[PDB]
Amino acid sequence: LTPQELEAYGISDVHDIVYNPSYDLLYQEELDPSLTGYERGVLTNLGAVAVDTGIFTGRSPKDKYIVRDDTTRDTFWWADKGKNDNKPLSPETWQHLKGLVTRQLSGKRLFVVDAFCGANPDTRLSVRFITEVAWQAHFVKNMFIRPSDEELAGFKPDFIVMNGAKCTNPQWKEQGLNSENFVAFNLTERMQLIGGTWYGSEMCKGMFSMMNYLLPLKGIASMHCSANVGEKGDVAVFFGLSGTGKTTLSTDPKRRLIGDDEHGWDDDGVFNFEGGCYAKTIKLSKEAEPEIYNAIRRDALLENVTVREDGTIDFDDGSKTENTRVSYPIYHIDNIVKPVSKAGHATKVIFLTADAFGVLPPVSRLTADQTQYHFLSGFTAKLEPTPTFSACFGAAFLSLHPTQYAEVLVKRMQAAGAQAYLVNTGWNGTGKRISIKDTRAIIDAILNGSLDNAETFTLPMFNLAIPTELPGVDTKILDPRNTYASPEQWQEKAETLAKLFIDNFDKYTDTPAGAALVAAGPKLHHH
Ligand SMILES: Nc1ncnc2c1ncn2[C@@H]1O[C@H](COP(=O)(O)OP(=O)(O)OP(=O)(O)O)[C@@H](O)[C@H]1O
Ligand SMILES: [Mg+2]
Ligand SMILES: [Mn+2]
Ligand SMILES: [Xe]
Repeated sequence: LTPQELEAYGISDVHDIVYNPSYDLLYQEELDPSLTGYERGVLTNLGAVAVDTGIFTGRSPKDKYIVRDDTTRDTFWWADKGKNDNKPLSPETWQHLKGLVTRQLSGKRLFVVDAFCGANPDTRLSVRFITEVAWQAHFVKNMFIRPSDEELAGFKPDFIVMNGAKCTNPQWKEQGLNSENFVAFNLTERMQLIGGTWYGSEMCKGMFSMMNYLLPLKGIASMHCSANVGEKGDVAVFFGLSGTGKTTLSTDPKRRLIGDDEHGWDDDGVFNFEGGCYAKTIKLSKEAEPEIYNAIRRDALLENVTVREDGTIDFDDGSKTENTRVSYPIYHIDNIVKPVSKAGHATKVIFLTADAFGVLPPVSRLTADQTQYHFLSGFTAKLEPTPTFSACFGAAFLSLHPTQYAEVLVKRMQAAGAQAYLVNTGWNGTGKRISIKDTRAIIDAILNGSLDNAETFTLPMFNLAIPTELPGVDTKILDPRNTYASPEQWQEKAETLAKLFIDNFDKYTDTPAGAALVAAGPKLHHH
């Protein structure tokens, strides 16, 4: 608000302050014909501005650091103490990084965006974002919850995010850091600092990481999931790692969207942390994903897409990155929950995975113990298939130990009588990905209760119950062995994958409860 207020954060000599920039002002800022470099936007024929995020086209987990002090020492899940990105940082080194950012933002025109993280007043964070790049302010205006005029009048930040993308750290070698870039958090000062990377989602996932610290410590599940609700009031959540289908599949014309990536689950039900959605656009098909496509219009913000001279978008071009994205406020989707993005208790819990090994079934109904086993496992794979095991389908954002997320999620699911399903949105023996059309039909059958009491057969080794039939889907692909020339091709790959699961899960077996969950995992006692 005032330059004296900004000085309290360490930022000096600010000549122009743009508080709560409007969408109209951000549009004209991005398209200012005198901008240079990665600040510049271009207007597409869809009416949305597109930007280039620079050398970073994704988050940088290797540059993530958390100050280790008496607030975080005994509560945080530290990288140096299972695998995670919560690397410890000294208070002294933090002060050096803070000097870099605050000096970079001193003497600049700054955008200040006030917003909320969390749909519920009783648990939301009030966050103040400070940046010198208009499209970064636009990103957080889209992705966080935009306060009302009454809420702005009494706004009191709980957390400050200072984005110094244009600065770098010359001392990183002597400070033992990964690179000249940094994404750093201090829970004593309640601040996030960013240097070197311009990428906007460091701010979203920085605050998600903070919600992931606070909410489970007070009994509230904090979840990397999309969520929607049917006309009957039945709520579903969709967990999964990146590219597995949370945004694609939750944006469903038969359902009201609650949110697409970050939710809590408290005594009243499931609630969104965010005010927008962050869709993948590589090979985007208007026919397959019409709601996402039709959200790409003025006030959406396209990232890293190829824009031709005539202003048309080549959505198929990944030569800068396969991670092309668009952010938009959530009301760019027609059928959403409003005026607050929340609903009741989830009764369907769907774990999405993209299995590049071609082993897992398109749909399995999970036992209670299998639900815990596969939630802690957090599997997906990419094309030679390369596995990722990321606890809770989102280990990059966990600030507490994985079992603390599992414990509170189990409590919420048991109290609501929820049923869980494992859905392979990836590959089978055809070497092709299951179609969006078939996957949507599988989701329909989960959501309408088709599968809750359906007859099943059991997949060997993983011991997964698979429905014998499903409306709208070719029965043949329900059994993953059927898309190989022989069940023998499937067995070889299944044993490889089972061994990966078993090795990965070992770390959890030093508690009685974790040891007991081994029996719910894949079983392999030869080779
Ligand atoms: N059968 C399928 N189901 C879901 N998505 C599919 C399928 N086949 C291809 N896709 C594509 O896979 C990608 C799914 O990405 P999506 O944006 O839903 O990931 P996400 O789970 O939301 O990840 P993030 O957490 O990174 O946002 C999209 O590009 C989508 O078009
Ligand atoms: Mg998504
Ligand atoms: Mn995500
Ligand atoms: Xe779980």
